[PDB]
Amino acid sequence: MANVAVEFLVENLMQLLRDNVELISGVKEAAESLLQDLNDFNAFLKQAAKCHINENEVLRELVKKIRTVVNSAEDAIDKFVIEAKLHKDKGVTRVLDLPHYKRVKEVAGEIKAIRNKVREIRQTDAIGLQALQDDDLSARGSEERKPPVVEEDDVVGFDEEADIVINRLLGESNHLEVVPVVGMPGLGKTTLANKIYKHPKIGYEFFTRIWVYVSQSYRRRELFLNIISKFTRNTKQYHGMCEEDLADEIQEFLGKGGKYLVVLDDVWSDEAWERIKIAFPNNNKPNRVLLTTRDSKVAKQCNPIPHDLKFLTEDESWILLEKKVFHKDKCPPELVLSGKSIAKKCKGLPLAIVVIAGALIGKGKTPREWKQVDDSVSEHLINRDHPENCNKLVQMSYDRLPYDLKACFLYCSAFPGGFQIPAWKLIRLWIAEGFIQYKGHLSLECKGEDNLNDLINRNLVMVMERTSDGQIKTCRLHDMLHEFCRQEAMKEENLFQEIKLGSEQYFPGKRELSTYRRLCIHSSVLDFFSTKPSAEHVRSFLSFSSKKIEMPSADIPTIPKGFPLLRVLDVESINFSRFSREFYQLYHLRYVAFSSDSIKILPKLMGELWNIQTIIINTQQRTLDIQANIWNMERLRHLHTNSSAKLPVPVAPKNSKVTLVNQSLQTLSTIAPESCTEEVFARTPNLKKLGIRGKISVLLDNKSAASLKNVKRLEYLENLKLINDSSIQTSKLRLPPAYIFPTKLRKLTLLDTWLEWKDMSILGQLEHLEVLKMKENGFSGESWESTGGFCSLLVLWIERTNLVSWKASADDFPRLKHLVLICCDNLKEVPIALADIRSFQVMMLQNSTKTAAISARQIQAKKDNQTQQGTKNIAFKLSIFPPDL
Amino acid sequence: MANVAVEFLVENLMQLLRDNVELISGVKEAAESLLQDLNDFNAFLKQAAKCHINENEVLRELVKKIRTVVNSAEDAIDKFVIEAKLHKDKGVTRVLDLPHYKRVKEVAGEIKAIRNKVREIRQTDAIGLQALQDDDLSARGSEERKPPVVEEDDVVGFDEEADIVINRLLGESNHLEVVPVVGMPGLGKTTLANKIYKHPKIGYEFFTRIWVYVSQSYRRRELFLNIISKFTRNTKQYHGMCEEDLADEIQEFLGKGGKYLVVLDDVWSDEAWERIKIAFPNNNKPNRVLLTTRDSKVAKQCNPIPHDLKFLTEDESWILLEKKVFHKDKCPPELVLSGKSIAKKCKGLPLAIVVIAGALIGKGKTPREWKQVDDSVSEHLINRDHPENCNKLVQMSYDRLPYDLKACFLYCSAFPGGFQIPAWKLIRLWIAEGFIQYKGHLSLECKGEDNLNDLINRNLVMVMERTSDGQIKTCRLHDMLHEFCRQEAMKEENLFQEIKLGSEQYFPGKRELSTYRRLCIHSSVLDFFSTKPSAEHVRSFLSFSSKKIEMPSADIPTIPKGFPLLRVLDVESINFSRFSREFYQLYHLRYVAFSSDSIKILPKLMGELWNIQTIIINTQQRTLDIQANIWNMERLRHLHTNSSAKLPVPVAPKNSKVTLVNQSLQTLSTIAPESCTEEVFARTPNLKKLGIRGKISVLLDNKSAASLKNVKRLEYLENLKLINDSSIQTSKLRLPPAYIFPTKLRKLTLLDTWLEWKDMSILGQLEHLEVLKMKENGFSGESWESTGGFCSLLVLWIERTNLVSWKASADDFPRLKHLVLICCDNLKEVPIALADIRSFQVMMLQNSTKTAAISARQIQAKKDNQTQQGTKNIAFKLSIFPPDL
Ligand SMILES: O=P(O)(O)O[C@H]1[C@H](OP(=O)(O)O)[C@@H](OP(=O)(O)O)[C@H](OP(=O)(O)O)[C@@H](OP(=O)(O)O)[C@H]1OP(=O)(O)O
Ligand SMILES: O=P(O)(O)O[C@H]1[C@H](OP(=O)(O)O)[C@H](OP(=O)(O)O)[C@@H](OP(=O)(O)O)[C@@H](OP(=O)(O)O)[C@H]1OP(=O)(O)O
Ligand SMILES: Nc1ncnc2c1ncn2[C@@H]1O[C@H](COP(=O)(O)OP(=O)(O)O)[C@@H](O)[C@H]1O
Ligand SMILES: Nc1ncnc2c1ncn2[C@@H]1O[C@H](COP(=O)(O)OP(=O)(O)O)[C@@H](O)[C@H]1O
Repeated sequence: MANVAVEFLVENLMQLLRDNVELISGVKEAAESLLQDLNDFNAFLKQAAKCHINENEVLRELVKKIRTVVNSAEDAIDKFVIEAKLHKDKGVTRVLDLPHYKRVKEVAGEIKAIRNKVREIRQTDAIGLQALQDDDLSARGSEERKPPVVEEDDVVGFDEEADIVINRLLGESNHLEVVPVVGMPGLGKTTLANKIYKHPKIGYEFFTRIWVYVSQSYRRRELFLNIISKFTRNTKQYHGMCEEDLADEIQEFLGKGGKYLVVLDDVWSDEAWERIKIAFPNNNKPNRVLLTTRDSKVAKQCNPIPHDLKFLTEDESWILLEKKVFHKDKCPPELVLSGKSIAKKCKGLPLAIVVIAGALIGKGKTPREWKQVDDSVSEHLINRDHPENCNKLVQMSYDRLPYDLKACFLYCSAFPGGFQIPAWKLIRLWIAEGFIQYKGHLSLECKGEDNLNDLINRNLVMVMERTSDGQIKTCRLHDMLHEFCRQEAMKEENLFQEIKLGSEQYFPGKRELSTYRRLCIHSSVLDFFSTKPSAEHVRSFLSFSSKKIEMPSADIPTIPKGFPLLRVLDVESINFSRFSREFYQLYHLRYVAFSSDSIKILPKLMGELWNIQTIIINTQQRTLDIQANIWNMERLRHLHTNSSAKLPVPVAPKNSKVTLVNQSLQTLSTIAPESCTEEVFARTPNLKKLGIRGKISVLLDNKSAASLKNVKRLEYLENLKLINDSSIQTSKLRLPPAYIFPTKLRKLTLLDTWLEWKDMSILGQLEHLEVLKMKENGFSGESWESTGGFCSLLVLWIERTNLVSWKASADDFPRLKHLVLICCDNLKEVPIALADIRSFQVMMLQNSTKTAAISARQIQAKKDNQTQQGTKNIAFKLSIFPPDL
Repeated sequence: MANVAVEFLVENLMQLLRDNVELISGVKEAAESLLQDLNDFNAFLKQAAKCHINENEVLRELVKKIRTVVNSAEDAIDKFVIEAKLHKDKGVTRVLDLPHYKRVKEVAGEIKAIRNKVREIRQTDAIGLQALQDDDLSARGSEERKPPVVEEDDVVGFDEEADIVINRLLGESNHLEVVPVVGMPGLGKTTLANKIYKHPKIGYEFFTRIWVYVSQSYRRRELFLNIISKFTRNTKQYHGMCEEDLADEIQEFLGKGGKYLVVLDDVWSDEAWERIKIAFPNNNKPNRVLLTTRDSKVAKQCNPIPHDLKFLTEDESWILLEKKVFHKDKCPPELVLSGKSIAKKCKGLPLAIVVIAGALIGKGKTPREWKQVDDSVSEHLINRDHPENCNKLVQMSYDRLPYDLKACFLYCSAFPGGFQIPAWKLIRLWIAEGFIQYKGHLSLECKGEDNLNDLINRNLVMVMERTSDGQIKTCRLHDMLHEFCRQEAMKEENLFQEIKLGSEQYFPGKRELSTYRRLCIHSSVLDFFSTKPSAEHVRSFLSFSSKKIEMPSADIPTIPKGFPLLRVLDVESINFSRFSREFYQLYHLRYVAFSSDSIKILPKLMGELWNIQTIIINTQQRTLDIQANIWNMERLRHLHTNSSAKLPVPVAPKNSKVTLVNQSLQTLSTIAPESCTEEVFARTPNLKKLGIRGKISVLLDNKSAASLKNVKRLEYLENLKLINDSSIQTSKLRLPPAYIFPTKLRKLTLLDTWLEWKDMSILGQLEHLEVLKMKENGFSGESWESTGGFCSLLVLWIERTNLVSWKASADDFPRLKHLVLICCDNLKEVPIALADIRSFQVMMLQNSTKTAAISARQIQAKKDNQTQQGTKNIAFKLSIFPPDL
């Protein structure tokens, strides 16, 4: 949406005027005129949005070029910014900088010419929104949206198919056979396969089960390395060996554990099936492979009897439609006729039903809205076979999105098709792109989380993973939606442009690269960098892939020189040996995601960049000394990393009344314990997620800075993580008193701490703690005797525990909702008083005593006894990794 | 041919028995058996070759499988060799190393099985040996072949096309037009193009001429950088510059220099011409482009008036065939009819005639052979349009070719098609693969050179550049011959397999890679080495790329582990930052060519590989401190490098009477002057080409080490090179007396020497020195006055000198034949006395004073009159750089 570009430019310009007079001292007047012009123009574009846009070209034509002048203004302004910073770099003390001052005055001439263009647009019409103001549509206030829990998990109308498939199971023993699930895109084949994968009979029958995603772009070795990843924790040996050895190892592993089931998802071509088939052992067992394909021919090749997936019936369609649109609540009678007509117009395609349900929830719940929806659906679903029917339906749903949401939804298409998107990264990207601007009380990250939740509610986005707490973790757009938004962003809005090379094609030339605004590459990135391409007007660079790629020491400086006006640099997949000096002249940089293996120091020159918000660094080093003055990059909102970052010692300038208090800071992922000192904590009042990695005993020790005591200061802290790297137990560690911890702390993690279970009472005292995950022998002992305290705790996560005996009362864990038991060989059995608690529903048993599993059956049995009685306690489901237990 | 494999196995086994008994001590008996049976198999194969194996099916089978046992015996014996050396590495001092001695003895059980399998078959060979020997053919001795000096430079019946083309040019001035050239493959279009590109009228009209090859698989940036390299020295900067901006610079450079002609060679597809035409400015000047293509459609697109090439007429065919077959000599009358009939049967295709001439040369000069050839060609040329007729003709020529030479043509195909093969590299490959076996007294390299000259004489291999002295420098296979050689070597004899991948295709799997003998990769290789491949029966790896590809720091150890039985490792085009341990365990290594940029120290462990002949290192460093005890690698025959290497100080073992005197050694290309010491020269008695790089002063200084004196010891030296890197003229340098230089010295080169033109008398005193090349101010001064001495000098080459006055008499340069005056911008004129030298044939004057060029034309006119005066004077040719002179 044009408003997004105009607003971003406006915000940048006001920030530039406020923060730095010198940068804009030269052209302050034209800049301010541009700022006022942009404000009024944004008002104009809003008025235009009020009237039908997709219908009238003339309103669109008036809109057209407002952006181009804005884009030119944005460009010219950025060019000026970099030029003036380069002037500073020269450090010329001359009053009249005879060299390059004329050039910067000519840049000021470009700025003035852009001012004249915007003035010309205002001249063509004093506003141009007279006709627009004449007609106003869709007048209404803004209401709230609700965070979604897992809803309508049950699949409407596909249970019979689940039973049919589960009947194909054990059709013939001692054999490997493939079951082809054939259906049109979005018909629910993947959902049906997922259902079959979670079915209790399937889980009980086959000891080992695997989920495998065979995209259209699968990569055999990557596919095999994943399958090997599940079975064995350490994969160092298998990395170095050939794909055929990988297949042989997979075959051995599958043969080890009795019988097995594997689901190959979205097998596009028969050849891929053939190539992948070699991994699975034909070990004379009743093993089965579930295959989800959209092509009939490939399904027939896999097996002459393909299980055709059937359409939903009208009753099923209406049930699904009302469930989706109204969630738990049922449909009001007055809307039932309209909803039934809409569902009957879906012909039984679940995706159509879900998309129209999203459209309905977006529009409202009035009879007129439903009548309009029914009319539009009838209009846009005359035909049946054409896949463009779903595109038209998606268009219908999309047009009703809020403008800011539309920009995020499109910016989702940019991530590779079929690639699961980290939610946190996606949020931080939007904040960098300026899509999301501070509104109301919610902080930007919170607003972005709300945006993603709304999109999930609309059914636009799918959730692939959910954290323990239930929050979304990884999102992937559906393929049809991904294609629709890809086309939209690439053509209609030119939000981003993607270079994907066919074999015969070649990289677009410099002239074409000049037009693109944002760049996303998923083909070979290295071949692109070999071309030495140059674009002055690419501000966003994105490359997402599974395989990590090195940067040849000759191609390193390609990026900063190729693009000098970068904001978003997402090169996480690209491994960098070092950084050229040209990187330290990307002043318009907001986001930096890069991976390195040798980088040990973050250099000082990184400090000079000022607009950066996020920083993500993957390095194999066990230490990452940060020498850049983070205390000066005021906009800094995150410093992510996985090493033991050692923050620089804060030092207030001897002759400054500026306090280096970065009020914007939110995260410090894995800073080193030595840095957990009073000053750094004092400098980050609003910190909201801390984590440490290194010698935790330094925190706990008195001699060092009493770091765990200093942690009391972060009044707002809500996520703590202690990681102990020392593989040597030099002594025992005793936590501090419960009052030292930040009051709001809601999520805590302990890894390799080896704490004494007598301290668990300390964590019990915490009032708000809601997610306690201790892993890698976080707490070491043999007898745990819970002493209550965890009033608010909702989930408990134990892994690699050497605990022999645990004793609990129903009062000890009142709110607990889910329990995870991993590598708990020592523990004999799980206290029954935990079975008493109603909240506790789901628990996972892995690598634990079979007696513990029988007592877990007893726990589920008490919950099932409540079920049989009808007494109301939250329903209970059991997961045990080894079925034998 | 099978004899080649058997002979190589026999030689390697004999060498293993002689040198190292411990490696063979385990299976000495099976080794000696194998040796005997292999000798008998070699004799049997020779006898079968005497007969026509193809004629009889029984024979085909009898020859078949003798090779398989030999290949099987090689694999087992090599595996034992490496395993036993690994045992030595273990250093298990136990009398019975029962653990893992039974593994190496498992390999030994394979060995013994093989020995028994050979004794079988030897028995099967015993039967029928008499039946084979009952028949024989082609009973004749071997005669001498002679060196291939340039001949038949003129092109038969093609001056009509040349004049037509030169007429087509200059049609429309102030405009840029491209003239198509069309015709079937091998029709001579490139020959005509090169003829035109050298015609004096062309060399007079257009100042700027450029010749460019456009393969089937060209790469635009590569050729643009090369085109720029013509006008300016360096290309490394533009390596950081985009293809389109490269094109802009090319256009500027080319437009600055008056008019221009450019020849694009072998254009295949329209898209390529479209993409490439950009660099040429249509700057409103009379400029032309000459493109050669085999397709009519591309030619028509480039211009509606393509120039069809004409077939050679029967008289033209006969004259060409006679010139090729009989060289300068005329045809004997008795063979005239057969020759005319054969030429008539070639239908005027120059390539067919050329290959037929090669075949006739191979057969001999008897009427029976000519009648047989006439019959055969009549047989194989009933059709005209079928391209396979030329394939049949080359097969006919090939059949008569000695198997040593036959092993080439097929190994020649390994180099990427269209690649310019460095002759020296090709010969050292030959030697390393073992295709050239000791037969007589000529040094191996000499035998290779004669093989290559014979290949050229039969016309199978076309030469591209000759060194100054005329010895070949760079050759290639013709396209038709290349496809014929590639198909044949891959299918019939399985000499090697190319891995190059097509679209929607995959790298062959480990099963396929188990049946390969040699790997040639000419396309993406980093992709191949990211597959983590594996093969045990691959002995050779060839990668003749275009760009220098780095090796990712994580993907380095793929080659040593992918192939542990390597001999030839030609990875010159792959930049390695370091070497893995698994590389040092490679023991079957003869040839090792590789590049680098940061490698400063050759590792010590690299000196353990006992079996290496060649070594090539294109390290960018200025210094390459060698620490491998080259003195210990008894088969070392070359140590090529480009930086200034520092050979380890020799130390005769304290307790061994074994002298570390290498007598195979031939070259120490670029050792450091510090390492031109007495001992380093005692240890290389048969050294035959030495070069130095560094501060030449330390040599010419007698206080440090009388090093240019020590050069006196190398009684056989025949190529010296003194390269000075010190850019600071600290002092003047004085050559030692002429009696110090080795007597046979036939080539000398001096760069940055800054010697006083007075010393030139010393170089005059040398009696055999035949080619003197002084580049980048070899001698410093302004007045040179010849005093004689250069009795045998044949080529004089001066580049980048400040010589002003040159004075000489005709008696100072009696034998001179070639004179090159490059970048002599201060010289005034050249002594006209040179006009009197009979041998003086060719002189080239580049970028020099116009007065010198006037004197050059005076010399040219004088020699014209001399030849006109009835004297049997050889033809003279004058090359002057700028057309105005
Ligand atoms: O053909 P090359 O193998 O490349 O070597 C010859 C020359 O030695 P010779 O004249 O005795 O053959 C130099 O020796 P090397 O460097 O190969 O050891 C070489 O020097 P540079 O490659 O460093 O330049 C030179 O190179 P170039 O062809 O570029 O002049 C080249 O000269 P010629 O081929 O004319 O003899
Ligand atoms: O398994 P991981 O991918 O490594 O993620 C877990 C954790 O997952 P859960 O929230 O589901 O327990 C969080 O991952 P995200 O959802 O943020 O992607 C995050 O920890 P927080 O919840 O505290 O943010 C992360 O971070 P870290 O590696 O710093 O602990 C932590 O990793 P671990 O599994 O290694 O603990
Ligand atoms: N019976 C069903 N109930 C709910 N959603 C369904 C059903 N069948 C298909 N779907 C669709 O599947 C989505 C989630 O599964 P998904 O992986 O997208 O499968 P598919 O795209 O094959 O339908 C739902 O949001 C909905 O759009
Ligand atoms: N009169 C001639 N005209 C053309 N080619 C000739 C002639 N005499 C000999 N030849 C040889 O025949 C071949 C002509 O085809 P060639 O130039 O190899 O193929 P292409 O033109 O496709 O590159 C060359 O080897 C050339 O030297």
